[PDB]
Amino acid sequence: KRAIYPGTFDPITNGHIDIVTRATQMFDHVILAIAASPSKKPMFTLEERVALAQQATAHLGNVEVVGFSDLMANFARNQHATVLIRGLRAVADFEYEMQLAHMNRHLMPELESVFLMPSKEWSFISSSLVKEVARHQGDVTHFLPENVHQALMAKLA
Amino acid sequence: KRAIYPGTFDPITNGHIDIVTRATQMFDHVILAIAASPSKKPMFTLEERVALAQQATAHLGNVEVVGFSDLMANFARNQHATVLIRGLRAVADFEYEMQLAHMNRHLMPELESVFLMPSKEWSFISSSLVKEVARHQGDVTHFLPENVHQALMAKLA
Amino acid sequence: QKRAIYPGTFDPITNGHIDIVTRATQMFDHVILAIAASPSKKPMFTLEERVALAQQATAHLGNVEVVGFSDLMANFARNQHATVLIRGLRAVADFEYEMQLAHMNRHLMPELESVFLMPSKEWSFISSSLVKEVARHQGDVTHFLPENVHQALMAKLAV
Amino acid sequence: QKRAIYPGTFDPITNGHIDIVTRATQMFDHVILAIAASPSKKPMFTLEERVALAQQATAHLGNVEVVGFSDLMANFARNQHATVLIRGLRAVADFEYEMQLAHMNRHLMPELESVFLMPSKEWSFISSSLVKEVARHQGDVTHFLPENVHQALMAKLAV
Amino acid sequence: QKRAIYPGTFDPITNGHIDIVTRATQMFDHVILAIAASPSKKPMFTLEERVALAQQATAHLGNVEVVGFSDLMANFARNQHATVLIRGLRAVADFEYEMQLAHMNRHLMPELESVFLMPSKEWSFISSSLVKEVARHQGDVTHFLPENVHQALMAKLAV
Amino acid sequence: KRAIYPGTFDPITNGHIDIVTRATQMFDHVILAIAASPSKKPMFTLEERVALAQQATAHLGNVEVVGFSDLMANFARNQHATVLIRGLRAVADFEYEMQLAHMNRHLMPELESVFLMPSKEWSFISSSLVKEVARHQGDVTHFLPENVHQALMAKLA
Ligand SMILES: COc1ccccc1[C@H](N)CNc1cc(C)nc2nc(N[C@H](CC#N)c3cccc(Cl)c3)nn12
Ligand SMILES: COc1ccccc1[C@H](N)CNc1cc(C)nc2nc(N[C@H](CC#N)c3cccc(Cl)c3)nn12
Ligand SMILES: COc1ccccc1[C@H](N)CNc1cc(C)nc2nc(N[C@H](CC#N)c3cccc(Cl)c3)nn12
Ligand SMILES: COc1ccccc1[C@H](N)CNc1cc(C)nc2nc(N[C@H](CC#N)c3cccc(Cl)c3)nn12
Ligand SMILES: COc1ccccc1[C@H](N)CNc1cc(C)nc2nc(N[C@H](CC#N)c3cccc(Cl)c3)nn12
Ligand SMILES: COc1ccccc1[C@H](N)CNc1cc(C)nc2nc(N[C@H](CC#N)c3cccc(Cl)c3)nn12
Repeated sequence: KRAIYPGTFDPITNGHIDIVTRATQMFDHVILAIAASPSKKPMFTLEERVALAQQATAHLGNVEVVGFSDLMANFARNQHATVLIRGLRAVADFEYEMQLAHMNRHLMPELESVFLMPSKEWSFISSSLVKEVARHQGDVTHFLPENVHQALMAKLA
Repeated sequence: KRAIYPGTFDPITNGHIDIVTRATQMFDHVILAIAASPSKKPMFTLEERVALAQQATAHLGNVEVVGFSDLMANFARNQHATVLIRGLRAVADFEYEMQLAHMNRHLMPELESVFLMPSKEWSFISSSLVKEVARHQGDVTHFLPENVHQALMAKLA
Repeated sequence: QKRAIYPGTFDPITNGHIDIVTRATQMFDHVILAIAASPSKKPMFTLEERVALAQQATAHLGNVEVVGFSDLMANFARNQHATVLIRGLRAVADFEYEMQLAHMNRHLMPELESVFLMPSKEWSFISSSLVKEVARHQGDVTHFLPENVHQALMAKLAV
Repeated sequence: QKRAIYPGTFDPITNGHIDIVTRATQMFDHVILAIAASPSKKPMFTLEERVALAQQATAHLGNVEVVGFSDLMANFARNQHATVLIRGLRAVADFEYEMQLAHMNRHLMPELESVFLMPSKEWSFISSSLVKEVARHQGDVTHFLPENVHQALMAKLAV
Repeated sequence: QKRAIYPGTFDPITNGHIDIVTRATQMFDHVILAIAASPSKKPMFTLEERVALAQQATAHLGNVEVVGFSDLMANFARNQHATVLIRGLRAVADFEYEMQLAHMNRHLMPELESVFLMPSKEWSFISSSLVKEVARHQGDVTHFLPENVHQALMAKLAV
Repeated sequence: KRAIYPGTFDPITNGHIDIVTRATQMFDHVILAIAASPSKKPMFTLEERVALAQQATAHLGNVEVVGFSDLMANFARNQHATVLIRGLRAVADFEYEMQLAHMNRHLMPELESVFLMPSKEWSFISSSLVKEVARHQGDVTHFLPENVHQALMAKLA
């Protein structure tokens, strides 16, 4: 059983690590798929986000980190994944995820959308909040893998 | 009885067609009003959106398609419309629509805001989602009138 | 020509309901304020009391008729030759319930249109249930009710 | 190898539940459709009826077993050697309740994963409660139920 | 000088309530933890038990007094010379109910301010109702309760 | 007891006045803190927003208006404020405020986040809605202090 976990991951946080870790305990192979996501004008390049997520997930033996610009339902099919994973935190995410799941079902009905809820520890954070706290000299070491915190400090310096 | 259904309609989808069709069964005359909406930086010009909505609603004999840049409550008064129609899909739309309706009531208390819910078929789509799926080579023929799908493919080509 | 029903429990009818039915009278030639005879939740006021209160409170509106009903609200609309069913929307909890109700009514009677109206900001944070509970705890609810309803609620709570 | 439980009241099982359990069968080797013996709210159908209806309605799915349970759903998953607990998500009210349920199940059994599936748009606005109430008010609910459930609900309401 | 009331059913008081009342003690000179004598929903614990549990659980906080009340919470605040009414906010369902409650309390007592506090993430997914139901189904709830409450809940469920 | 009420206040509305007025009745000293907030690309400069909020709150003897670009939890500590006030209107605000409060608690656990609900009169407005209504020649005199309405008309002229 193969699952894909697609997202912008700009940068990957402990909330994303929590989700991908739970996914590795349920599936034989997990593809952590990083979208180029130019409409979000990311802080980190796609190559930087892939290297960061690779170093942050290296302790999980069945995780493969890749980048993509394709329609996520096509990319799942190309990874031979029958499950597409998304984390669920808040009501805003839930409404967006319902639209995304129904569209993905229309495009690839054999691809199952599965939702996981992160630890309470990460239920009130996002990459966007973390970046803004760090932009204002707020400490975010608790929310990010060590290598990601280093890269975020380096990018803002 | 005259109603106006104002929106960006960038582009008009089957969800909007569903709403305007239900409106034609309740009112003698429906004005489908397309806002120039420059703050949304639309994909299609106002002239293109009016021509698209005109061709998509031509089978409804009591629909008139017009463009506007005015305050929507003034534009309703100018069309001699006593009803302003808006579609309701999700919680996010509902909160926004509550603010819009209360402001419109403050500006024109004799203008009644009326809400319609689209078919379940269109309850998980928006113009923005459709455009992004199409931008990533995803098929959206099911969500749009034929002429609109043609124009969207032509614009992205 | 255009006929609409406005169904509910109205236990009792509040100024929020009056606001909704008044706006409906400006849009439709005839409005039937439809009172649920037997909701699953036992009402404080009997059907006869709820109908009498709603009639007195809407007597100034010439195109409203108050009628009791025990059937499917979609069947009641059809029997009343009403092609529009009106519901008021106040909050997110109302919205989710109204979405289920509207999609079900559409499956039952696809020719019946559900329309939603929003009440004044004045009545957007009240319900019949909140008003009854405040009055039971001896709180001032005069502002939220028609005069006759305020009289009936005081009399009911006194005994 | 991978085992999942899908717990609920299923009073009665609807096409929304069938949709969820069918999708779960495509992801897991074995799925236990787990029926709550004694919910706090008295069910319309007894446990024996709910189990018989769910069995007949899932008989075409080879890797589903229908089982009644009265314990903590997290304890039931562990006793069934299931490391995944499935729940369907339809609306915002479901989401808030499911968040409380999932965080509690994680405190009780941290090795048990809660997974969420979304049903077809066709079943996203129904519930067993809405379907029962529509049928009690003599409304057509055939579209929302497996054939055997539609037969059982008609028979129950007739008497 | 500044006095606040923190009203609720507290059936029983949880670590979520302790979190809220502790934060209130840091902001106000005197905090009255106000326990509802007769809620519409019958409590598991009697008023005497809920007051005794809340007193023992807040005994380390020097500026808290636990008091039972049966009146309008806005009237209770005024009689206690409290110009602030505290409520905890966890989720969207709490938010909608609290909005209705705050606007009503403002109509009843405009000089009374409603303030909202958010509990720790640790207690953001629990309620007294969830905790009681988990304990009734023999689940471990020790982490969510003060020691004395955990003792009282075990004793109540044993008989 | 000292409280801070931080925000963009672009411009300050009657909803914000309502909140700061309620805060003055609970605390000995209230600091109304205006964030430079460049990510929101404000309509008014920080200096203009401070002068507007100063004139609009001059009748409240225990209000001090200041500007800031710092992390709001640090700025609260620097004002010797132990309470950070935020207004709550809708579900969208509530979810955002929950994330903000939990992050502020992580950064400054001794700083208490307190929420106030505005009058029903202001529960359906925002600075953004008011500006857009005014941009479309809609009258917004009811929603703003007199001096703010003058400055908004002057800026759009
Ligand atoms: C409910 O979703 C909405 C609602 C309103 C507007 C836009 C959206 C979506 N963000 C639109 N994008 C969709 C929709 C669907 C169904 N399939 C999609 N495939 C992609 N692929 C891109 C690849 C790149 N670069 C992408 C971008 C960001 C994140 C991801 Cl995980 C993937 N985007 N995409
Ligand atoms: C709840 O609404 C919010 C909340 C926060 C920020 C902004 C808004 C609104 N989008 C602000 N715009 C408002 C508010 C009101 C009351 N009347 C308005 N009349 C118009 N007319 C323009 C005409 C053009 N071009 C327009 C633009 C897009 C769509 C439409 Cl239908 C109309 N805009 N407009
Ligand atoms: C979204 O609604 C839910 C969700 C979950 C459970 C139950 C419900 C509904 N209250 C179930 N009842 C429905 C659904 C539908 C589609 N049509 C209905 N027609 C009636 N008619 C009765 C007549 C009487 N006495 C009634 C009862 C109370 C209020 C009214 Cl306005 C009308 N009830 N009814
Ligand atoms: C978020 O949930 C809330 C929120 C507020 C109050 C009550 C609840 C829950 N309904 C309380 N019950 C919980 C919570 C947890 C964590 N584990 C549970 N295991 C069970 N097992 C029973 C077995 C029986 N008969 C049951 C009852 C009804 C439905 C099901 Cl699927 C299972 N109940 N139960
Ligand atoms: C938004 O609230 C709703 C919405 C719908 C229905 C009912 C309610 C409320 N529970 C109705 N009750 C209200 C409203 C108001 C404004 N003031 C009130 N004062 C009280 N006092 C009693 C005293 C006793 N025993 C009480 C009961 C339970 C909990 C508490 Cl904290 C206090 N109740 N009460
Ligand atoms: C839930 O919050 C989210 C969620 C997603 C993305 C972004 C955010 C926040 N807007 C991120 N900003 C945060 C978070 C935190 C915890 N502390 C912060 N301190 C500041 N200071 C700036 C100073 C300036 N100029 C500011 C900007 C606008 C308004 C204010 Cl009141 C303050 N910003 N800031």
